Amino acid sequence: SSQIRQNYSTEVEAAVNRLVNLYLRASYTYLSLGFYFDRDDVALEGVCHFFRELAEEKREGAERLLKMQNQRGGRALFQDLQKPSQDEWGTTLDAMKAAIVLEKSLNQALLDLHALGSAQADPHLCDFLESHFLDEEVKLIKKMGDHLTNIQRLVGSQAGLGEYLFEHCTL
Amino acid sequence: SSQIRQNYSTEVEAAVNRLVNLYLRASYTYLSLGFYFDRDDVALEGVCHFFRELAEEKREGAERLLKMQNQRGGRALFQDLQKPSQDEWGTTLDAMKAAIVLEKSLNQALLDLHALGSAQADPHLCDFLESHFLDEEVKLIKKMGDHLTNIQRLVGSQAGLGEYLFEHCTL
Amino acid sequence: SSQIRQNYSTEVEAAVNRLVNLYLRASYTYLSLGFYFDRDDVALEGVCHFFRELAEEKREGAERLLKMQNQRGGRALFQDLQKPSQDEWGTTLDAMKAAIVLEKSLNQALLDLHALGSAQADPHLCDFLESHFLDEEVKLIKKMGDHLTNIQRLVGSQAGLGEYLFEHCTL
Amino acid sequence: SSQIRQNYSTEVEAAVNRLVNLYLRASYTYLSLGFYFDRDDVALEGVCHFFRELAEEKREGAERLLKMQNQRGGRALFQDLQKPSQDEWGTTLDAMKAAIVLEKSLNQALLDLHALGSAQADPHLCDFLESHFLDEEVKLIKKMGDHLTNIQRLVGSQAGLGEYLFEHCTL
Repeated sequence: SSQIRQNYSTEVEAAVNRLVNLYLRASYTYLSLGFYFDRDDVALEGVCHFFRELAEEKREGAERLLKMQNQRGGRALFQDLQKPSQDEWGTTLDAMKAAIVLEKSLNQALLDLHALGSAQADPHLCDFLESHFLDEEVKLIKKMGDHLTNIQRLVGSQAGLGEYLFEHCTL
Repeated sequence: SSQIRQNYSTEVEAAVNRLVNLYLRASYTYLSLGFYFDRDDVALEGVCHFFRELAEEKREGAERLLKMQNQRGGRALFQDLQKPSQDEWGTTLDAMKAAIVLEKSLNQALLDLHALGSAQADPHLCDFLESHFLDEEVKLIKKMGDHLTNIQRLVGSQAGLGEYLFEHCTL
Repeated sequence: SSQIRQNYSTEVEAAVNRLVNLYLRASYTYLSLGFYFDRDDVALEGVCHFFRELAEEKREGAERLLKMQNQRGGRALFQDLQKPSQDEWGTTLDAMKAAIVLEKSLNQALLDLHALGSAQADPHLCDFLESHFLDEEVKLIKKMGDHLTNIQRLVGSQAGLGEYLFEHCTL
Repeated sequence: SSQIRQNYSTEVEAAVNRLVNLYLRASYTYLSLGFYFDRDDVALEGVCHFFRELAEEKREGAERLLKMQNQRGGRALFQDLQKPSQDEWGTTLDAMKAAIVLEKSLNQALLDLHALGSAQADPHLCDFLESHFLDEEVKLIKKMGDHLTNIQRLVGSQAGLGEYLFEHCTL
């Protein structure tokens, strides 16, 4: 029961529970990515740190959604967390491509829930996503795109390596 | 006259004036609640403080709306402030039930004005309410619901009292 | 591949991966317990905090095991995380009984892996568990047993309540 | 003579003296590695520092074992220290491969002495090795494996170099 629920549709409540699952699955995927890069035969500790930090950010996003579900009077429901899609993640370029696909999927789930909230005339839900999630995703996807371009630059060629070093070491 | 008004409907202007009245009436109701709990034959000073703080928060909400009305070029109009609905407020449980009814009514008035602003394509009004009022109301109603559950727990039974004390004194 | 693996059996490697699953499932169970107690119709915020802290401790235990798996040259493998066994957790007493069952199961899994490590003459694994997990579990189970006794004391009777308050408020 | 010896086998005493020899031989090997990298025709001062630090760590391990031998009432006996196996150590990759072989040999000698101590029911010896040597060796061998992977990455190819620089300079 709840004595607080007001203007909070059953459709939003259930979509919030699905989005918590998506963010906890993404956290799990980033935990697997992180520990893969800590393998002695892979040994890229900054790439491990990058993904382990993202694991923490996705768990915190799930926790914020769960706090909001209770603030609105909905009821958290948990489902199983699917294991990540790979057991080994390839090169840094493979891993960063998998990470941008994952973030694009989270961003589309946020936009779909925003559209539901707008259809349901739920401005608290719409502002919650705008304030705490939509720009976080735009900023992260921009960073990951910049990283993809620099990984390819570096692995690709002499001119690319040189251009990267000039930026990093002179400018 | 105004030389600043732009995209601000007469419908929103008048609804903002009505909402100022509602928030100043709510402030008045909480002033009455506060002083009732300060009576020597009632004597629950933390309950008096809880409501007197809410009186101040509702007056500040009215003042923010009035500042916004002038920022947009509308004209504040004041109406009489109806006296509160009761002269004596019963138990803490009665008073907290009356407070959650009052907040639900303020929250629905905010949602109604947001819907008007959206219909009028007034995004400054819609963001103003989202930023300064809708989450304040969700947070307060969640707190008041938590309080209702704990008041009933405590007044209700042995097991309830014990469970409350374990949470408060051990955890 | 690994060029570091030494004295680390495939049996231990696989049992470490199963134990990571058990600790991440326990973290998930405590996340569900935590948010249940944050419901407005339950509203025991110290009980929510108690379980949310335990969610964090169990995730950190899984992360320590995963770091160890890579330190030894084994390979992390993740499986799906089963959803928790309940969607609603009852009273504080129900929840604390479920938590002690969960910890007893983690403790027996630690003792089983210690016995495997001893059988495999793997003293690094055995000391790792002794140093970082076995006394943490004994201490937590002792605390949870103390809590069960005090919850029952408090919910049970006049004499019990009084005895608890004397300890908390005079001594 | 000793008036303190208790539960300390002649087999452990003699194996501790052999292990002191092994650790002082390893210190000697790392002193030779260090000064080879300080040659003007080799000139890799960070590699010289890496090995000179390991020379100091292995001498300190021998000193800890000798303190323990006297704490237990055994008698230190020293043997000649064989010169290191090479006079010149090749590339950084050659040297790091020689260092991981050396550490694996020290780790197996520790595991063999732990097994002797366990067979002799000498828990003080077994805990001494667990506490002060077995995890130090696991951690060092993990670091050396990470280093081998990064040396090969860097010397091997364009893509490898680029991937290393992205990790070091962007992440």
